[PDB]
Amino acid sequence: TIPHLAIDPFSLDFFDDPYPDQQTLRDAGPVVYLDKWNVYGVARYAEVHAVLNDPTTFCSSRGVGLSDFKKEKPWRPPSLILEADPPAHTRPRAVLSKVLSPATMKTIRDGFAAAADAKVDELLQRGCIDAIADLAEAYPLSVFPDAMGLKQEGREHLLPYAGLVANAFGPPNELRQTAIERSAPHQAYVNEQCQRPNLAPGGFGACIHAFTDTGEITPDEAPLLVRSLLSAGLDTTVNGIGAAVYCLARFPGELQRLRSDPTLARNAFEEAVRFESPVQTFFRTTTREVELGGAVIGEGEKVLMFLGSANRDPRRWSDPDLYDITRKTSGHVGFGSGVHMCVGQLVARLEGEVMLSALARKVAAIDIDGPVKRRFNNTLRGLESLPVKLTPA
Ligand code: HEM
Ligand SMILES: CC(C)(C)c1ccc(C(=O)O)cc1
Ligand SMILES: [Cl-]
Repeated sequence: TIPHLAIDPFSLDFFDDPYPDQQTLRDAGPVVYLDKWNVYGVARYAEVHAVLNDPTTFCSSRGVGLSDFKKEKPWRPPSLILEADPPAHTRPRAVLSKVLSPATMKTIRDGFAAAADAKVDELLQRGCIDAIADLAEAYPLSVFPDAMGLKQEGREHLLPYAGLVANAFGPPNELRQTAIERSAPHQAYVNEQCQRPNLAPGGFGACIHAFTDTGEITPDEAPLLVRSLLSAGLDTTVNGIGAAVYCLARFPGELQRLRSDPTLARNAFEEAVRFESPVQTFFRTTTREVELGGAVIGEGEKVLMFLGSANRDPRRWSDPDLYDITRKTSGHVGFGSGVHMCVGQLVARLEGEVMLSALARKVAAIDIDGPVKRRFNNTLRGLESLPVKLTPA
């Protein structure tokens, strides 16, 4: 009844161009079986949204990667938030929510905005820059580690550790094996910065440790909640801002619209998150036998959700393959959906908005003037290099 497919969603050819295979996955049926990894797959918006919003059936505590924590050891201690289910997930969630609160965004918005304007000004003095290393990487590296309260030394470990985490979600292919192989120094740095003495006052990390007396989390839970922000707080933002520049570079009509109205900067970033989906895929594990789209899925089965495919499903989106900065983007699953929907999305959207705002006000043109290089990762979509020439406004 369920179609079986040999498509490997974690192969280099798939990363290089996932969109044809994703239509094949969507049109084959609401639920597919991927013989390559012995998992169920859902690529349409409706089923992906349903799975995300049924955490009791499709749990996260047995792992959101291919590996079933009931069968294998996790490569690192489980995240108290990403790899946890209600009720154990609830209170660590509320703490990270209050740490990354609207009140916290108001305190850091000016500094994030000025750093974005200063970076775009610095890049316009060079002209021909690499939009990944000199922009998508440089700007979040200039605001987020300081906002965490991180020390200067060892920041070179932050992006490698994040790429390691995203790769460890994948199957045991060479990407995952090699990442875990080179992991030990990145782990040691990250875990050490999670301790309370190493987090400067006022920052996100010190605020997490300060939330350990309210009855929501204990002091021994604080280091791993800090680890969550050090795992997730940089890499997806880099790929997201890199996606927006990429989109604005390929669609000059939208850049001209964004210049004419800079208030579109926030939705311009949101549409880039839908269009490129920095987080392509995630797993769930069935806790019971369940019926999903006419398919009966037994207990203990891994279910792979194609978030990026769900954000391009024509059953849900009009002209899904077009970058439209005025699109009604509400409902896209680039940040997830339901109880696990990104708790740090206010930080990502703030960085993305103030960056596109700076580009909208200071840049006249963004032209690709060099070979574009893709970054391959088991979970994330993003570029390794984006050579652009920036024309000042
Ligand atoms: C463009 C930027 C980002 C994207 C596309 C993104 C994507 C996602 C997605 C899809 C999820 C859902 C995972 C799931 O359902 O299993 C998630 C959760 C999460 N994100 Fe983000 N994220 C971004 C930025 C951030 C930032 C800036 C932070 C922290 C400062 C962060 C921290 C987290 C955490 C802790 C979770 C787990 C929440 C939970 O399990 O309840 N993310 N993210
Ligand atoms: C941004 C993604 C979804 C990849 C993420 C979220 C949370 C964690 C964690 O460590 O809790 C790690 C990664
Ligand atoms: Cl680790």
